Amino acid sequence: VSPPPPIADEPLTVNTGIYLIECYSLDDKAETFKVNAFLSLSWKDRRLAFDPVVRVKTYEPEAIWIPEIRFVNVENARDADVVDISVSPDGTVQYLERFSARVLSPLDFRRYPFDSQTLHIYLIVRSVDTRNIVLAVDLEKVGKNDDVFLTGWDIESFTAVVKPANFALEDRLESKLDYQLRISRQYFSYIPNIILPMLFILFISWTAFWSTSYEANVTLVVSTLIAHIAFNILVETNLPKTPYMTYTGAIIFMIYLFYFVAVIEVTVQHYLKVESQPARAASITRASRIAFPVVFLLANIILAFLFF
Amino acid sequence: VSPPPPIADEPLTVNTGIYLIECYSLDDKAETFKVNAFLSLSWKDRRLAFDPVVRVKTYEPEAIWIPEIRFVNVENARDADVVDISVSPDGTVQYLERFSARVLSPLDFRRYPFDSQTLHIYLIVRSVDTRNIVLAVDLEKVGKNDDVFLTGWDIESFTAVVKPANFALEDRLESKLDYQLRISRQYFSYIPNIILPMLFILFISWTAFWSTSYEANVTLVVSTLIAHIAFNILVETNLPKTPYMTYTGAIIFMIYLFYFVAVIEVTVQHYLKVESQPARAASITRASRIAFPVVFLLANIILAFLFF
Amino acid sequence: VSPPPPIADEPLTVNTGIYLIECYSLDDKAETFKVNAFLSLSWKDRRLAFDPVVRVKTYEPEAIWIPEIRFVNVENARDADVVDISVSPDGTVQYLERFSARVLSPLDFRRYPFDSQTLHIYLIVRSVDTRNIVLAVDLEKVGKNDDVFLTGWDIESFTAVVKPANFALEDRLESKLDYQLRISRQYFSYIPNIILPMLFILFISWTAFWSTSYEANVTLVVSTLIAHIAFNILVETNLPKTPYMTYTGAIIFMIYLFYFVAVIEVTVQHYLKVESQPARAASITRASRIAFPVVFLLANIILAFLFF
Amino acid sequence: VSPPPPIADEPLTVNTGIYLIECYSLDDKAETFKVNAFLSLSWKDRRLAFDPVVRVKTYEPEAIWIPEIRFVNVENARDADVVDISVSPDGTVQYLERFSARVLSPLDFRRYPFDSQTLHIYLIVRSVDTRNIVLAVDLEKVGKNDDVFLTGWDIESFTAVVKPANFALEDRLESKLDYQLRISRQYFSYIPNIILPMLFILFISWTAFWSTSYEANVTLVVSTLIAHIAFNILVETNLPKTPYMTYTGAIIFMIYLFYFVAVIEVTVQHYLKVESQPARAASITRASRIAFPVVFLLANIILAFLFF
Amino acid sequence: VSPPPPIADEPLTVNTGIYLIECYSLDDKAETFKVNAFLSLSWKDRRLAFDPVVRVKTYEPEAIWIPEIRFVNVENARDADVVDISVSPDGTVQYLERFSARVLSPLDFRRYPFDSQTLHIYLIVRSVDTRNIVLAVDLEKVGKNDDVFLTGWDIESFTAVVKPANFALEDRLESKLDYQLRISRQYFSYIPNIILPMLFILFISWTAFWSTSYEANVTLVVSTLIAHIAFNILVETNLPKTPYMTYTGAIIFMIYLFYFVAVIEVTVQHYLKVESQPARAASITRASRIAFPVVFLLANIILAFLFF
Repeated sequence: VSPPPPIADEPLTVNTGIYLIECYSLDDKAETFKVNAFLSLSWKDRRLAFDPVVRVKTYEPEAIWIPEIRFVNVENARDADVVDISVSPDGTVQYLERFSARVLSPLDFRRYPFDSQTLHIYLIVRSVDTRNIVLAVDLEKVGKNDDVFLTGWDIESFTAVVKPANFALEDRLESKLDYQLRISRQYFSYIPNIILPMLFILFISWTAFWSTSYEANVTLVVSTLIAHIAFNILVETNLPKTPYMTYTGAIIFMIYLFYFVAVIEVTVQHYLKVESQPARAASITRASRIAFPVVFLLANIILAFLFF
Repeated sequence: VSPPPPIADEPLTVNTGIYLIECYSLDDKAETFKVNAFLSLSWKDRRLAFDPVVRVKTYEPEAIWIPEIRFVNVENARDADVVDISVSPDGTVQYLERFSARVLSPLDFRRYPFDSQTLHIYLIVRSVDTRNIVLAVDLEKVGKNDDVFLTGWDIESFTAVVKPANFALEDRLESKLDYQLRISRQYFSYIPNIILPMLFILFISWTAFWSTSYEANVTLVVSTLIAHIAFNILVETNLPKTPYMTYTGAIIFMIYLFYFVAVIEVTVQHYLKVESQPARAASITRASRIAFPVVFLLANIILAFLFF
Repeated sequence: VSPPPPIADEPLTVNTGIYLIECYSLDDKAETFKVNAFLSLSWKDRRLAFDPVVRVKTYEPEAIWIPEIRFVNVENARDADVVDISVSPDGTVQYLERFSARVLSPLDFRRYPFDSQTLHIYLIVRSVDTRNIVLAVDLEKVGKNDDVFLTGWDIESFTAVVKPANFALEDRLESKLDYQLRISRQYFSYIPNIILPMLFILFISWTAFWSTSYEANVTLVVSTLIAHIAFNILVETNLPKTPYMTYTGAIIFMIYLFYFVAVIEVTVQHYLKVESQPARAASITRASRIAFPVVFLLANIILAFLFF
Repeated sequence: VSPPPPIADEPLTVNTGIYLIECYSLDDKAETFKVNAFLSLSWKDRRLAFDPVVRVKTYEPEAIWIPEIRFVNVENARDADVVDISVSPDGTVQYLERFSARVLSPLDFRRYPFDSQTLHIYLIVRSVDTRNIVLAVDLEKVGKNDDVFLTGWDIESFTAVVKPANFALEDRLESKLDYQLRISRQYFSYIPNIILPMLFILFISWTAFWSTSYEANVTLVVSTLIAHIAFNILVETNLPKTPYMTYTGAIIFMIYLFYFVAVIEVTVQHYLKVESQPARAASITRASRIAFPVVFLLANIILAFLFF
Repeated sequence: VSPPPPIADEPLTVNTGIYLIECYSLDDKAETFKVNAFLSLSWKDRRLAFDPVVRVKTYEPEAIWIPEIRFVNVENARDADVVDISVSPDGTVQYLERFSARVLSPLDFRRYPFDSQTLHIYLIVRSVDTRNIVLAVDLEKVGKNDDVFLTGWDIESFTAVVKPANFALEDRLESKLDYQLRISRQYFSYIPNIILPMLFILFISWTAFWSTSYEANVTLVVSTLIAHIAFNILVETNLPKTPYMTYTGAIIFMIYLFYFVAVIEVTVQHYLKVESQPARAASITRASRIAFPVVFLLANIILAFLFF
């Protein structure tokens, strides 16, 4: 079946939209999120006018020519299924189908608990006799209401824009259509799960500055280092790979450095106290009591400024 | 093959049911549970009357028109197989098939050991010449007897109701059918596996309030913190992702906070006892002995009230 | 192709069997074990008699009607392939095929190291003109010789019985065929891997009853608790989910309780010894030396009686 | 298409071979290794003689009859693709295809770092008019050159032999063909990764025999037990399931037993030294210094003899 | 459809290229990386000349003969889809398709944080009437712009060369085409995540050379060994299998050896200090203070020289 003949006044501007249904899978490490949503198309063509002698008409999927719409960014062609084709008697085709696919949106965990991500879908079509203006979207058919699913994100925006980019070959003048879904993580879940316990263990380490027993100080600091490594093991099963950097990955390095400095300070204090310099050891101890929380706050503020 | 012609008195009300067979897979993190069950349809159509010149008749799956029934919430179209079609001589079609699919029911682990979940299946059909009343269910063909499988849930209810909701496009007046399976976790397995050992380790930590040795107190409290983090590592392999909150996830935070407060109290007691205030240190120690279990019980009751 | 016409004396009793080849995959958590075995069918039909003017005849899989045999309990229809069809000149069809599928047998880890499981396969067929007696098995074509594979089980029995159970719809009088494979775990591998080291760590904890140093006692008991949690982490990667209970899962809880009681006893002994009651502390210590192994043996015997 | 007619002098002896390309996947726990290799067949048939009026001829895969060659041991039928069919003018067919499949070779980790395994492939064919002698292999077309891939094995032998074994039904006289690939692990990688650090931690434990401090001895031995359990956790992610036994799995049990005996010795020494028997305690301590390395060497030699 | 007839002057030299789109999956342990890219072909053939009585022409994928191009190194045949065929009126075919497949490039983690890898793609074609010169590449259609994806690599080179290698059978004179993509890891992410914390824990261990307390020294060194094993557990989830060797895997062994030597030195110092040799113990202690960092630097330089 060939596309309907044009009037040559303008290329066939097919209206398209995608109503999200279930963006269920979020493979952060694989940078692939899997969705099973619905896509709706509406375009003008010659059909049953029924002005003389209705309500709605429905043909078969293999009868009417449907424009070939494909996603640039998928592991494989979308697992789709034609749901409802409406040949409106005023004259148009309304083709609604249900597709499921992996979308291949590269997440960016530069600021992991407080990240704002943008899922991307790129639409392309082929040209047979004339170009296509598929990017014309009514912005009314798109949108998922909500569900409290394993996706703990809050949806901010669903902008859809025409972004003509350079193709792999660029043989034709085809322009892809951009669906950008900007979402924000609900970070409250992570404050008592990844952030607060780490600070608690760090403060347990710091409680070694109010003690004079070198052996108890060593127990506190090194057992706290072990506890922090174990808690990092616990946390990193939740975190993605992140082979570049992270805000919460630099706080962990800061905490490692602070354990190192705490060990150094405890050793220095004990060396001074054994070398018969109790006054200097006490001065260093009190300075550490004041300084370690202060330096930690300063480092956290500096890291927040660097990342945010 | 076209649907049988109607009398125009009422739309074709096809009776449907699903008899659960094996809801074997429960991917909590993926929020997908996989089932391989049977679906039965019964509807009126013209066929062999056999009033003159039986028992049962059976046609081929590709011969009789079967209504297109699809699931709203699946990763892919159900992997089905026609099992038995019965063209009853009194006149009807009884189409029983075996399908297997992922159902995409978002679990809700707000109260993980004591959760009551509701698995959801949505049914939709297409319209060719007249609407359909598929939601008419006899409620007799549905139901799985039981099996002591890896599913440790106790089935409470299997309500099936007609829930006309807004579709993605809502071009037609199609109404989906709701299958809701309300089940409850058997929580007894978790009391001696996730709950009691954590309390045992916490009480081991608290046994540091009956001691005067600061170094032994530090050993108890910090080694117990390490043990609690290791036990949390052990537990979280069983738990799902839960990127929002949890009842058992807030008890863990409470236990972390209690370890922090225990360390603070031990340090305060040692500081007072070294600063030549044994009376105040002993008073704080006895108050802690009384208070820590009491505050833990109060916090647990408050959390239970907040979550239940 | 239609089934061969009957004599109406008796329904077509097709003989069936399955010769196991490789039951390679055992997904205990998923409760699915994957096998790639052979199935053989033998039944009477009209064919080349060759009494006048052999040895064997072979037709094409798409030529002869083969009864539709399906498995009740599979994720998807078996990935089969026709291997050899023998139209014996005396008159019969011998259809041997190689199928691979997941079998969906729910394991039961109530007694994990010493469990005896029963893998189940259910066979069903469709009826076109007359019923079928597929359950008639010669019990001679079934059976795998052996292999020392990743399956560490010892095969006990391969009983095959006719078990007419209620179907999902029960429209026809079809009766399924039961293949039950009863196997037993070789538990010797687990005694030096899951059982003996746990007892060794527990006894290391108990060696704190032969000491008077409270701080060394705390080190022994709490570091042993940490070691036991780490060993439980090591073990549970081997174990399945078991969301209900386990014999080896209740021994772990008993060991947790014994660590708790050991900490309590050590704290009581130190409190008495500090409160100037060395005689009572020594009496409690000696009683603990005698009692802890005795109570552990009694608890283990009680648990064995409860589970076995 | 039917097989070419025979001369009845001998059955059609088709020459076969498989040239390994990428045996990339080695799922030790699943006992399945996945390979994507090439298979070549050569057999005599009537074709273009071209003695009057060449170089080579090529037909279509669906035109020439190719013998049905299947693998006994695969999860599913090989994912193959016809690559090159050469109808040599002297008269023969040379059919080379690229197949990828899981091979289902049960590994045997009785001696894990020093194991020598034998990957197995079984070939079977069907008979239509005459038997087949497929087992006739030239042994020249087989073989992979090499690659330094994730397979850290050194290939020893590629023996291919005719092994007529009892089939599942044995209706015909078909004989399978055996491809056995004997390979050996490069064990050097494991000496500094699984073996040497464990010995280092054990010796750290033994350094408690040169000390008189019971509390420091307890710290050494029990913290070393914790370290050994953590290192076992680290190692076992690399190791397969091994539900039967292992050489490196019995060394771990020996090390657990040695930690138990070390704790027992330390407790005995402290009990004697507290009970006012310093001479006996020192004698036991020196005997332990001499004996523990000696007994460990003896146990390792005994285990090596038992396993090798 | 047959390939277009040749002029016999030269074999059909089809120009080919692949424009990378998403090399998203990098299964280091499996040694398979999955890409969904575009491939473009351009070749001369007889078609619409349109010199008398254009712009572009497009046929159907099943109409024009397209050369059979296959990848030597894939798990399965590429999941491709024809995108755009351009029959240029000057006379040529430009066939652009989108394929997704696993590429089977064996990574080489001899120097894990600082590795430079070379992903390999091998192209082969079949011969029907004449040979092919597919290796003729314009080097202009290839190339991915960039994306900050889960791939943390920096692309260095995209060399494409003709590498005629020995085939599995080498029946024809076919020559494969080599696509080599040389990339380099961005190692900065790993310095504060795998390298610096390990050094921090090692230095914490070394702080035991500035102390005289044997029990505190044991606490430092053995608790630091536990911390290092836990951190190795944390790191190895990121690392691949590496069953041969590694630069970062030999630093870990060096650190294990240094913990062993630190324990030995502490034990020697305590033995000398107890055996009434404080001068020798102090001399060994100071020599260790100087030597351990020096020997560690020397060992690291030696390892870097050996690996780089």
